[PDB]
This record gives sequence, structure tokens and C-alpha cells, in this order.
Amino acid sequence: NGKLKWKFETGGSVHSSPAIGQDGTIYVGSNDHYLYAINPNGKLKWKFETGGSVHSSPAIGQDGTIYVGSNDHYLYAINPNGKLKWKFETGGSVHSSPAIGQDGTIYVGSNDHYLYAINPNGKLKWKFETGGSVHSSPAIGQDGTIYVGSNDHYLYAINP
Amino acid sequence: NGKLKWKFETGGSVHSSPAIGQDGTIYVGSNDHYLYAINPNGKLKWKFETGGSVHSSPAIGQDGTIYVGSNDHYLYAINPNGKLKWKFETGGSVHSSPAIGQDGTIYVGSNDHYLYAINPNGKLKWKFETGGSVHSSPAIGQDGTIYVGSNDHYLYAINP
Repeated sequence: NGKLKWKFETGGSVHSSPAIGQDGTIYVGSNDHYLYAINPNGKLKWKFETGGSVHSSPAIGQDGTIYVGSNDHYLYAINPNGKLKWKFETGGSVHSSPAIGQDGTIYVGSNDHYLYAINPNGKLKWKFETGGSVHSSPAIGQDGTIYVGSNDHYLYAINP
Repeated sequence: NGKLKWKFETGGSVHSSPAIGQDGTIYVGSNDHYLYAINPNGKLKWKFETGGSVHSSPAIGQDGTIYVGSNDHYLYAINPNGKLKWKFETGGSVHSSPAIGQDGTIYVGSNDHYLYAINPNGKLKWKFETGGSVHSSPAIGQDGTIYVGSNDHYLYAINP
């Protein structure tokens, strides 16, 4: 009906877009450098501290892993219990929101002008160099093509 | 394997995130005030000119309608052929990316501090006022709850 259910106060602006897990958990980043996990009733499950503002929006893997980028140049992979799985350091701020492929590959852009393809274990698959910062979030076609925009005015289409 | 298929040149930075239609068409906005529809082979299907930069990420309805916001304060609804279905004016720039409810309701935030709920026909269902600009893109829970963040440091949960 448009009536407020609840509101959860974070330490800074919430520009990240919330993701909903399989168990109804809500994951969202905040300007206060934290990735929040909130129960459906409005109470905090846990919060993970990164080095910088978390403007990227979280993605949830098939195994429940939460993937999100941060202003500290890292792409974070966090287990549903709030413990860190691995973190991949890029060359610039990761404001792009990660996308997960059919084989589990994590795609995300970074301020370092690169689009990163990362294995689920945390190892680099490949990185494509664009002309400018990649703040757009990648999309994956049915054939596996990765589409993402870049600051160099181009929308890219890249093989798996 | 990370190889370039093609790159479509827009007139400005591409911070919007691409959306993929049922037929494979790729939709993305650009800083040049245009919303682009591109065939999977890299050729331009059509483009729609808005009043300001299209940083919002487009969403695709069940009937094929493409919804996207623009810097000109409008939320646009465009037919799959590139013609305007309707446009809804908010108080400020619409950088939030729209979400589509189970009943067809389109939810999106705006710079004017409001989260908008708009019927598929283009009329206002309701608008929820937050304490700051809503650049976060809303998510829709299993029970219809709409989750979105705001500039006022809060993550909002709002009933349908």
C-alpha cells in the first residue's frame, strides 16, 4: 500500500542497490564502507567492513556467496555467515556491480579502465582494457557474451 | 576468452548498465542523452533521445516495454520499436534503475527524495518520501516488499 515497513540506519548514504538472497536476506552497501546483511524483519544479520565506500551492488552466487565491489579497489567475495572468502584487488575503485556467468565466472568493471573476469576461487581469468573507467555493470547474454559500458563512450561486447 | 566481438560508439560516457531483451536486443543508456537498442551483431536497431544523460539502467517488462530514467527528471516507457509509450515526470533526475513488480508496477527512485510506484498505464500509484535523493535501484522481495536505499543513510523496506 506504500506504507513503511521498516528503515535500517547505516553510517552513510546508501547508493548501492539491494540484493535479495535465497533465504530472504537483504544485502546492500553503504557510504560508510560496510556491506550490510539485514533480516526480512529489519534486524541486522551482520555487516562486513571494507576499506572504502561500497557503492557497487551485491551479486549472489548459486552457492550463496555474496560478491560486491568497494571504493578500496577490491572485489569482495563473502560467505553468507559474514566471513570473507576472498578479495581481488583491481587498479581502481570498483563501483561496477558484479555479474555471474553460467560457469560461475564473476565479471565486474573497475575505475582502472578494465573489465575483470575472475574465477570463483579468486584467480584472474582475463581482464579486458577499455579506454575509460568501467562503472557500468556487465550483462551476460544467453550465448555467454558479456556486455558492459565504459567511460570511453563505447558499449562493449566481449567473448567469454 | 576475453576477445572483442564489437564496440558500439555512443556520443558520451556509458555508465548505464546494459539490459538484454527476450530476442537478444541489448538496451543501454549513454551520457549523450540517448537510450540505445542494439542488435547482437553490433548494428543499431534504434535510439531514443531524452532531455538529459541516461545513467539509469533499463528494465524490460513482460510485454517488451523498456523502462529507464533520465537526467531530465523523467521515467521513460518505450515500445520495443523505439516509440514513446509514456513518460512520467519526477521532481529531480532519475538515476535509479527501475524495478518491475509482479503485477506490472514500475518502481524507481529519483533525486527529489521520493521512491515512485507507477502503474503500467503511466499513472502514479504512490510515492514514498525519504530524507534524501534515491539513487539506489529498488529490489522486490518474495512477499512484494520493495527495498531501496536513500541518501539519508537509510535502507527502506516499503509494502507493495
